[PDB]
Amino acid sequence: AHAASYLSVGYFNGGGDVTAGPGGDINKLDVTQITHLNYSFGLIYNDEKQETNPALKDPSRLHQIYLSPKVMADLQLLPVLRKQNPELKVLLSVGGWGARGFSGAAATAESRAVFIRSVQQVIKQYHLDGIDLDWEYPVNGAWGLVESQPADRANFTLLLAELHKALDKGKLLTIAVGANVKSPQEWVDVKGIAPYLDYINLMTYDMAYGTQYFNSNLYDSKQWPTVAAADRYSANFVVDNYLAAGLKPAQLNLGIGFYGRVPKRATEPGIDWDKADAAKNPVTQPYFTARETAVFKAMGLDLTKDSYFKYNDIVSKLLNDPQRRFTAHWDSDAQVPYLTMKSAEGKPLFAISYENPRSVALKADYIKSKGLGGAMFWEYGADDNNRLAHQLAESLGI
Ligand SMILES: CC(=O)N[C@@H]1[C@@H](O)[C@H](O)[C@@H](CO)O[C@H]1O
Repeated sequence: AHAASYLSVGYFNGGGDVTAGPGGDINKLDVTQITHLNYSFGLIYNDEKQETNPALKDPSRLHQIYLSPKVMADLQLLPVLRKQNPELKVLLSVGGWGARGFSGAAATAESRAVFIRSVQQVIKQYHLDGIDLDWEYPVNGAWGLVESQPADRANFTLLLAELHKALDKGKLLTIAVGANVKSPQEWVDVKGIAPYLDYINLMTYDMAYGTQYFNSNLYDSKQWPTVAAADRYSANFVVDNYLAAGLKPAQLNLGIGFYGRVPKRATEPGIDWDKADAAKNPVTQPYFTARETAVFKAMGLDLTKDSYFKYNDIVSKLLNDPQRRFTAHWDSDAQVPYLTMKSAEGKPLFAISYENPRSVALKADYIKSKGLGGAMFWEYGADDNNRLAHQLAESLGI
């Protein structure tokens, strides 16, 4: 008798991000194409000894949220964005890759209460519709990138319960969660936290690591297979792993990457840790030479440091490379595009996978058939004239 109604939740890197670099121009976003904007990022004042941002080390503000000058300035624009789209909801996302402070903020009644008061204060001062927590990651700490402890799982749940209690009726509380199968298994009590959250944003991307070629494939590739089992990921695999853990699909948004990654397999040996003497018997080897790495370096991507390539830069620099060095392809099983570059020997070398309008629309179709609540994407500043967001809006009937 009636139609479904899907979210499209766009993260926007306004303040700067560890992996994605300096913040974008908020004025370039077409906010009519999204249901929700997660302005990223608020950071957390913290006492982690390895924190290298001196502002966050201010002990008088421990456990509070820090908003940089750009963040403050960008948030002053919300009245203009809301006139542009009076349906739009705007949240602040706190955290992000490499962001410290969650483990300590979560750790005691007193720390949780300071954090929650700071969340309430920020919501009221900037008139936000809610808060998104992007803790990467409870328990695991992204393998030591931020502080962590096993009490993180239970503490997160408590933080979220207390936060849900404190938040005005009508305000949104959401989180982003990782792709890794240990996230729902071990790091985050997804069933326990489900009742406190309006929706959950699945980071179904950043898969182009270890022995895997694709960054955000929907299903596994067969033409370009991942070799080590522990690296074998797809957006669908991740979704299924969260579903097995007891979440209802309508509470989930499928995260979509408006970017690509050069897989680490191109430049670093791929280790299968289930093998005998794993570090000396890599199961994949690097297929880029100085010739391929120099091309990326010349484009401002230093592959010894980062593999991140914005969609708009994929378009302008790779697809539209004047020297025609990159050839576009479609992986039929993974349901995403990828590029190859020609080796000196004449062989296609897998350079990068990403998302284009076709693949975004296929992920939308998957959202509709799997019965997910919507899409989320990282991140709006990387779109090309708002085309991928527009696609999503069209495909989801936003
Ligand atoms: C190096 C680091 O701090 N973080 C992780 C890595 O350890 C992880 O195993 C991989 C997923 O396969 O994702 C990176 O973004």
